[PDB]
Amino acid sequence: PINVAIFGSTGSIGTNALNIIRECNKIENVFNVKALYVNKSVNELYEQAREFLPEYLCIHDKSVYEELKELVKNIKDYKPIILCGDEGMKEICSSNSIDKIVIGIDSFQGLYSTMYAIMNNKIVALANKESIVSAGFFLKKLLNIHKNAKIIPVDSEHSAIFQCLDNNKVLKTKCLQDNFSKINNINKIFLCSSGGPFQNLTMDELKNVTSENALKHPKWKMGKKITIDSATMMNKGLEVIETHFLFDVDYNDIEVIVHKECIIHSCVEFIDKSVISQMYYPDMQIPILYSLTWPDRIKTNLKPLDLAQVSTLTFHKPSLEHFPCIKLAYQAGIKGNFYPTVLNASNEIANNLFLNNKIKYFDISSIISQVLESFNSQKVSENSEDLMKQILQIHSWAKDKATDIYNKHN
Amino acid sequence: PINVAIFGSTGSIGTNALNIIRECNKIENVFNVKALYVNKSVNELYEQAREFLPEYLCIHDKSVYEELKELVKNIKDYKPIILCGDEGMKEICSSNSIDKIVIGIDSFQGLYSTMYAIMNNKIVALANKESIVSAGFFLKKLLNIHKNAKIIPVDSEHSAIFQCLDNNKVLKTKCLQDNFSKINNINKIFLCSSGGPFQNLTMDELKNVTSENALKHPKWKMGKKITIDSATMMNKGLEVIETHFLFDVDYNDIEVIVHKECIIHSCVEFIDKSVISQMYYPDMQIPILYSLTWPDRIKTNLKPLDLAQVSTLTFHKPSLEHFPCIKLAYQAGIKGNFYPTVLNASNEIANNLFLNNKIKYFDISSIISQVLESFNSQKVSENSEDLMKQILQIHSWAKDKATDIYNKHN
Ligand SMILES: Cc1ccc([C@@H](CC(=O)N(C)O)CP(=O)(O)O)cc1
Ligand SMILES: Cc1ccc([C@@H](CC(=O)N(C)O)CP(=O)(O)O)cc1
Ligand SMILES: [Mn+2]
Ligand SMILES: [Mn+2]
Repeated sequence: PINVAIFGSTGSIGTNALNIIRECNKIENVFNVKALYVNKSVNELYEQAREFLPEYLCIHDKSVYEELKELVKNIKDYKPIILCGDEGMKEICSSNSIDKIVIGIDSFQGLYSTMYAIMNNKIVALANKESIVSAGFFLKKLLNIHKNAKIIPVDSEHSAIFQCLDNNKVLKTKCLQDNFSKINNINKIFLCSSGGPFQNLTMDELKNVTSENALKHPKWKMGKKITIDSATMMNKGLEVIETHFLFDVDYNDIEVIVHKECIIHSCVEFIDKSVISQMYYPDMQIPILYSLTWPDRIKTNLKPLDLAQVSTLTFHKPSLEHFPCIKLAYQAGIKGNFYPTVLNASNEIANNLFLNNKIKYFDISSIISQVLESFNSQKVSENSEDLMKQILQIHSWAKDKATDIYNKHN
Repeated sequence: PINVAIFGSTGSIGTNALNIIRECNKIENVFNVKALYVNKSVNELYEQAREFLPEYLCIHDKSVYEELKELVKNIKDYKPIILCGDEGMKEICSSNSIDKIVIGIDSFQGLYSTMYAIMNNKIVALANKESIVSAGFFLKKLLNIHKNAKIIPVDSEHSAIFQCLDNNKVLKTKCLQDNFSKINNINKIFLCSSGGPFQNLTMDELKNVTSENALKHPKWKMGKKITIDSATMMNKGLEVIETHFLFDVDYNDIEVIVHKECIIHSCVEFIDKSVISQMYYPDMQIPILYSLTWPDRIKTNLKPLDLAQVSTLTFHKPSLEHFPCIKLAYQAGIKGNFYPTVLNASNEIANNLFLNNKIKYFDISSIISQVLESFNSQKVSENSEDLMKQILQIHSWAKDKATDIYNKHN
């Protein structure tokens, strides 16, 4: 019986997690939902709570804390531990009654619970790629300290890559650990992408796209922020850096491939040149589930892939000209240092502006490119808490600088 | 270092095996070729011996054994143990200095070599599916007795499927053994086929196709017999049974899929419904190579898969009306008992007649169908030696029944 906590339980990853968990539990009782944690969604949490009845509830924003107790009151034969903020978050990570933590809080704020999940040597099922991109080297140092903690990727491409690996080797290492790719005989990664809605647009058509265009006909069901990143392929860029960090794969050996059917989720090339890939319908339930069952698999009632019906699969290289965010991610990644933290922060800002109709598509890459330009390598703090503050310092600087470039521009 | 013997070393899989070994040793000296064994190619063996300098040489035809000794005298700083016929074979199989045997021989002689390799607890890289199809029962019994013996599949679809498995699990069990499927969480198999050259033909065009038609559009570099089997899709049929036996997958759960680009070489659907696949250019070098390095992988100079250039992959179900051998194979296999030995032996005859323009395309399946129809289940021998005799008796009976049906035609 696997004891599980969900951070960001009402988010797209959270709901998907609870769903596959509920379906797998009907087949055979395998998961116990021990803890749910949301940012500010108290009605939604209350309804998850009545259904899954975990031991811990945790709302972050402490204003609506007393209100949550008000709703959960009205659930009979049930009284869970109710917490707030990072004190709840921490109490939860340290509970011995919990083994795996799904991190479905999905921006730089998710770093804290990831950090605390690792510090308590848990299995961390991680869907927050921003934290690996911003804090990769930090997480790597923290993992070297917490020897029994494990990051299991949930981001679907990285889960794919991870599922293409021989657990006989994986178990000799772990994600975010130097030498991972050598021990797994990995030569190269095909990092597949839906391409987003703008793949077939000309340069001129591209210049004009809006957030409304970007949000139309989602190939996956997801939040607004990553939908914009998919549109610019900043999502893929970030995932290039995430790949580098999770699997210690050089940037020369990560190739982005546009696969519009969303069936092959990514592929691994091994040192003999054999390639192994993972396929399924575009559904987040598989990668979430595998992160909770690894190194095993369990039965689901999910619809089986019908390859004949799907019939065709296609692959092409994205144009860096049309998708310059991809180039910027590689550049920042290759330069290393805190350039990735800057990439991610400036993008939080450019992303949201474009989503809110404040700038144009190419303004997104221009702003980001200028903030990267204006940053100078810093000496990397040896001390772990110094490194944290440094990362926050640079992240907050990068956001402010991006906002400044937008504000000074007509 | 990997200590390998090659049986049938001047043959197709033989020379392929030595080619990938030669290329891999140039990168990093990895394989020690311990024994070469040929039927009666004196000069070729001498030439391979000069290159790989194995400790054992063996030629089957005793008439050339003295000639061979004269030849190898001219290789400097070389004094191998030179043998002949089945005795040399068995002696090689008994050497503690040999870990893996590539079986590159067909017909009984190859089954005999397989048996002796297994009786000696070796790893057997088996590139001859007819023995699994026909003698599946016997091999399975044998592998139960010799617990440390392993069969590793070389047939490329089966290699692919094997490459798609988690060796953490594979190592708890082995191929051709009850429970392999349960232990590896395997739910279903996509068994990919090139489709051969007749996929788009109508029933009426099919009626009149010739062996000359069949031997066009060679997508892999292959011998005549398997090329005809590819055209009829009897190859895939046999391989369906091969899959049943190697991986303990029910026939209901093996789906033949026509994939004309020959990049995805087969796929495994696990019980969560996640699917894992192996891709590469159509080449027989990876599968041979993986059979020799499993559970590891080693570096090659093979041309990397360029997915963007490959660009498109296609999948459709084959029409059973057009390729009836497929149906016969499932029928024979599902019926079990010695029906697959009969299927295989009748096809041997049917295939060769069509190759030589003695019968038409639908006659192949017709002859085979009749032989299956005329065969009566026999109680299966408990005794390993009696079982082998049954298999041979039935195989000889079926060849003769098929010839007889052809003879009495018109
Ligand atoms: C609408 C939309 C479409 C697609 C995405 C992403 C989703 C993702 O990152 N997964 C599933 O792991 C895929 P991509 O960056 O290749 O376009 C997000 C939103
Ligand atoms: C010309 C030709 C083309 C293809 C084959 C076979 C080869 C095979 O079975 N491999 C390589 O494992 C593939 P299929 O039966 O799917 O057509 C044989 C001959
Ligand atoms: Mn992703
Ligand atoms: Mn094959």
